[PDB]
Amino acid sequence: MGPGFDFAQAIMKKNTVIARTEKGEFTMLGVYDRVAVIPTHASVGEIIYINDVETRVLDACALRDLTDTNLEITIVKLDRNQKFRDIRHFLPRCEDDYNDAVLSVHTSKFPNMYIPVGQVTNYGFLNLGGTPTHRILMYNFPTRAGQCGGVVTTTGKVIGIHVGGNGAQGFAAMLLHSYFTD
Ligand SMILES: CCS(=O)(=O)N1CCC(C(=O)O)CC1
Repeated sequence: MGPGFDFAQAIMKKNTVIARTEKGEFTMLGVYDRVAVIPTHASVGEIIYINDVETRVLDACALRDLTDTNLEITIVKLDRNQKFRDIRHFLPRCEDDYNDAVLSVHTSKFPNMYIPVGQVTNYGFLNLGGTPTHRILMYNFPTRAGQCGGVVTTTGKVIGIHVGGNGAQGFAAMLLHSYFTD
């Protein structure tokens, strides 16, 4: 509808796949080469389905901060025959607050879904499903089951992936440039 939705669509159309684990179907963001991200509660194993194709997992790392606190991000390297467009230059370098974000989802249940979530707070600590979690972003939208893995963008920046909600607020794990150096 406007330039926020423009940037979100550009990310969805080239840098997302549908990931399926034994815990469900997730929006999955491809970042560069064969490297993608998914919420850690997806419980990625040795095999994952990517757009309904059986795919070997070459590596999966559940990220934690240097206090050994959950970040709710798993970085997955896929045995895929095709690379992602490199979008690492759209990742923030530091923790921050944002205005006018969009949450974008693409699954069998919710194809081509875009939600203007408005202002995003650097919330920090969250007890997420009983697990102490850091680097949480919060937005005042009543997000629902089916949206985990959704991509949070502003114009020009990919800032997080949706990991949970409390019925009135939604929560995303931050993406930082430093997670994807090589
Ligand atoms: C109003 C422009 S924008 O922020 O939506 N956007 C800039 C270039 C983006 C890209 O390189 O993919 C997609 C479009």
